[PDB]
Amino acid sequence: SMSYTWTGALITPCAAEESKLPINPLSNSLLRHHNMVYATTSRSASLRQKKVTFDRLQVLDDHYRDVLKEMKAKASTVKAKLLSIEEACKLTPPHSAKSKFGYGAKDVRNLSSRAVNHIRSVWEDLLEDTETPIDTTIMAKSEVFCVQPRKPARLIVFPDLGVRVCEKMALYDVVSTLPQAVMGSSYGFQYSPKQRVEFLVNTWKSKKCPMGFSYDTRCFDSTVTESDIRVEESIYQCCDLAPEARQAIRSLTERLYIGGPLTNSKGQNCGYRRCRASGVLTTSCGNTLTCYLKATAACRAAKLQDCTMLVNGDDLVVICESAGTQEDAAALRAFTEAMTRYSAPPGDPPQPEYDLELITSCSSNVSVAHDASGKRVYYLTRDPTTPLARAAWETARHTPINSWLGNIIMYAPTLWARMILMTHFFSILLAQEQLEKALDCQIYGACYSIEPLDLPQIIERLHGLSAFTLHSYSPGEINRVASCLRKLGVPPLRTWRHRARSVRAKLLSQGGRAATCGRYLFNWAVRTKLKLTPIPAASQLDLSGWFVAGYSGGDIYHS
Ligand SMILES: Cc1ccc(S(=O)(=O)Nc2cc(Oc3ccccc3)ccc2C(=O)O)cc1
Repeated sequence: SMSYTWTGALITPCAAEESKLPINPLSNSLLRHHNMVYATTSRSASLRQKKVTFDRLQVLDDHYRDVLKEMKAKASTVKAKLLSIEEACKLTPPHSAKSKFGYGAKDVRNLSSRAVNHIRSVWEDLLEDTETPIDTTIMAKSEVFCVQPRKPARLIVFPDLGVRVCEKMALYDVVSTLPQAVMGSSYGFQYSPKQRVEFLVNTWKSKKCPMGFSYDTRCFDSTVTESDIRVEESIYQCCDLAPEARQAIRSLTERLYIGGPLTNSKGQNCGYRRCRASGVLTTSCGNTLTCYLKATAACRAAKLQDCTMLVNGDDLVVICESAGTQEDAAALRAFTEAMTRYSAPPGDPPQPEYDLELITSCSSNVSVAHDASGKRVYYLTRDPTTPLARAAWETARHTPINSWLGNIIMYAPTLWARMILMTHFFSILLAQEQLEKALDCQIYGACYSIEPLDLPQIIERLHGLSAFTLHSYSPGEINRVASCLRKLGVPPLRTWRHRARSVRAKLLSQGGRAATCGRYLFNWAVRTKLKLTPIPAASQLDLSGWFVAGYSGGDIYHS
């Protein structure tokens, strides 16, 4: 059926939308071509709607059913707990959209009488009503990019805060444990960026003659069918669940996940949805399962040999045994046809890759540099354009989420993050005197509050001490960065080194943790290096919960 139906009423903004980069003094030292940086607005909502609206086509076969059964089996071992209203409330971010029933985030987190009473009635209701389509709000997402040689805004659909908390109660544990129990080493969110690289590299080497590819499904969420969503629930239903939760899952499936009415910021009727909503708890888990499910079966239909999957929401990368160039290309083409029948048509057609570094999955790619010792070391990098366009924007305006702090944690090893992000942001903090101030940032969707002064410990635990000494990056990685800095108008190496060296001295003089950030973060800047020994604090970090599951659009905060 139609992924969407439109009444005519427009997708409205809930306040003035900023589309241009504010000519600012701190933004300019970072990037000069400020006219190349823009933020999507509801003004392009009509373009997106036209792209994500279509009639889906789905034909299921034996391979599909076979993989589903296999998945159902591993799911069968799972035992979901069910969170109490309190637990689910602690998971609610402080900046989470308030409810239309008289309360907001704060209240929820504070367990106020009015917050809990309503949330309880919404749950009681989920247990009693198994049919009434739950109302959702559709808004145009505001994201930052760099004009290309512009993207329409993304459309987000989320339910009320009351409903969001009940989802946590009945499905948090499910979406946190089932993917791994079901997909194994294929579930990409269980890995830290260093662990993701390792998995890719080890998998690449386990092949006599490796052949890999990334698969980009054209607007994946709209391709998800009502059938896919019930198949997804049937996987959840294999779990040992409390009666209240099993019913809650049954009700949420029919009343929210499979579809529902759409309302704009103005309380107007926008239309209907019959595909995946981006703003619910099961979106990441559901997408990962569905992509994995169809892909695994697509591989068997196409005769691809010994496939290894790595799934992250709707992002997928496969690595298998080559059967030669012709054969690989035909096999790949047969794969896309199987996927197209399973209702997951490609956006960018897929191309076979015989070199690990040229494979972009999760917007990233594996690459290689060298540690002080001269030894090779693989790390995860990515074109810096978007992270840089966003660093500029987050430097000019106050934003709930600091993508830059995220990008620095996830890409600490990369040449661009060490030379640009760390230098630009550490110098700024010093000036405003806020090196202590904790900042929120997201990792695989989950919200986290992080103290800038802890970056060193964080980086060593996640990437190893090498992230402080990598040098001699690849000629491929160097070009990409260079040609990007030119595009955006970012100062050259010399300028950043000079800036870094000053940021460093200023830090070292302060001593304490600041002295530590200086010593390790900017050791690449000075000639007279400093033996970088293991940071004590790092052996006392619990970064476990950081890499367990995906939560994008799931309204998750990890206090
Ligand atoms: C974090 C970082 C680490 C080492 C260095 S370096 O000055 O020791 N060497 C390099 C300096 C570069 O300068 C740039 C050239 C073009 C675009 C951006 C940077 C590029 C690559 C390397 C290297 O080690 O291979 C600079 C920044």
